[PDB]
Amino acid sequence: MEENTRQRTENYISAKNQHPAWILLATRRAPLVLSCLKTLFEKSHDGIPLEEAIQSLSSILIEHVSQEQYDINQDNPFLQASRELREWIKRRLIVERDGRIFATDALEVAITFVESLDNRFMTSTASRLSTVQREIENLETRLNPNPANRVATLRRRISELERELQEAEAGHIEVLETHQAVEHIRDVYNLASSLRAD
Amino acid sequence: MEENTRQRTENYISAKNQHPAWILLATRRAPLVLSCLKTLFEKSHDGIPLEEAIQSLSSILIEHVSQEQYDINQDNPFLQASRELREWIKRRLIVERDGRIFATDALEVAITFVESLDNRFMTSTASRLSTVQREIENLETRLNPNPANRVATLRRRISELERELQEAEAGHIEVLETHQAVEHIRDVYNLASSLRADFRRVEDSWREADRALRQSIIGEQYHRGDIVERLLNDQDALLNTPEGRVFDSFQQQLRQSSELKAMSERLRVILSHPSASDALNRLQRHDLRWLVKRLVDE
DNA sequence: ATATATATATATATATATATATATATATATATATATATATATATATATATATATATATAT
DNA sequence: ATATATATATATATATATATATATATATATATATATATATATATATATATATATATATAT
Repeated sequence: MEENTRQRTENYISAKNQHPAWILLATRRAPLVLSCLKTLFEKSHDGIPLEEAIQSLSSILIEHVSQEQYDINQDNPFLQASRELREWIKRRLIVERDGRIFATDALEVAITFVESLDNRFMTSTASRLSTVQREIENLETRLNPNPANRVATLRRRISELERELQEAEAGHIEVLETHQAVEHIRDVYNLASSLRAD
Repeated sequence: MEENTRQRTENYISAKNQHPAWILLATRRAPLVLSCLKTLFEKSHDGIPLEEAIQSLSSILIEHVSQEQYDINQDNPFLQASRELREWIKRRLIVERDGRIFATDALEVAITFVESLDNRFMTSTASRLSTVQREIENLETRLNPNPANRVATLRRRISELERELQEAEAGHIEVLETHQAVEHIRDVYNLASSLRADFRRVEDSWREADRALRQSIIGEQYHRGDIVERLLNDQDALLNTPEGRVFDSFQQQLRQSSELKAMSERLRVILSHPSASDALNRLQRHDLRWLVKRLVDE
């Protein structure tokens, strides 16, 4: 839609003022908050019982008391956790239901951002340009409904598989080096761990 | 490495100060800048000739004088473009080479951020689960080198495909509903349109493994081994494995043109399907249409 | 063919005018922290009502 | 020939009153970033004149 060229600036001016992720990234405290939350949910994402969350957050805050650059104090770590773990809830980064906290989407996106700043896994890899190849093949063979084309493509595919089986039975095994196994494992992780994002 | 638990806060404190994206998002004018920049490159990612870029950005600035709350200049939008397109170069959002600007990775990530706030494409879907199912099937069959297991897997797979062929020769063929076609089209877009995301960081890695070489050739004011050891070897003197060795094997996939032609033709056919135009808007149906060409010519 | 005239272009000097880069000051706006005030929650002692359990008294 | 309906005593549940700590809300002061504006110099482009080298023509 051509009117997007004008609507887009309004959309962004609204987002930069409202969405929890962007507001969080804009503050002067974003790095500490993001590190704390990532550390909290990093080890096991199933929802976190509130008392265990308080324990973990209080333990983590102790390892940052030396950061006087943000006035981190020492009086009572547990009370400080009790305060800010709800300061975040009122900011809609985390939401507590059924006694457990969770990370709303407005934090899923933000953590997807900072962690992808420097050392994100490669997407421009041989594995991805094989996966899209095969997926394109499958989608094409599934959309066009002509049965003759379906039977022809199934015949060619099964004949190719027969060739592969004939060569495999002959002992012509071929396997990935480490150089390629690393890449394929990284790819299949970068696909699998995306299912949970929604 | 569990010392990451402490290293991480230092990493983030440094990143929030330096990395161009995270500096951009925190300014009081990020929305305007991102809306302009996206629009510039929205229609072509091959880079923009500088004069055409000036023209387009100057027209867009006029299109957004509705935000003249920031005193957007009404006198000479071409001069204002000359100023903004250079401010964005000294801030490392864009870089001009060979007379054409480009978007560095530090802007690729930032644009990936805002345009995923509101209405990002769905990931948790039927198609994604099917694709990871099959990929997990394929990767496992390729690691354990036992040939008996391989031949057994090929036999079971070919017998399973025999069922499908037998049922296809008959009239029990079935195809995707409208919504499932929409979903698979969206998924195969969300995979393919990510291949392009790393070129402008491979180049950054190479332009960083070179400085870390001439900063040692000049620090070795007394030594020769670290030069002859490289030059006598015909191997790439600027070799940078951590990204160079991945990207290179991807070239040994692109230059197998026989498969690329099949990919291009299949993409030609899919986009003609009735359901395509409902799953993807106009711009998406342009980018996804030109994939092979704009990959080879990048 | 080699060297000599006669155009043509090229290169440098000088000057005018415009735009950019740099540095700094100051203003303004914005975000964050602290100070103050008031309401809410938990704990303790005492009194009051209700329920539970036990003891004798009963037309079943 | 058996429990049933009652009073007695015990135990617990519920409400009142007060002390104490903590949370929420409001308002003020401070620091940070941005924007503009000022001031200066540099850099770039253009106009005119001069001097050099090159290119082409006629005679030798």
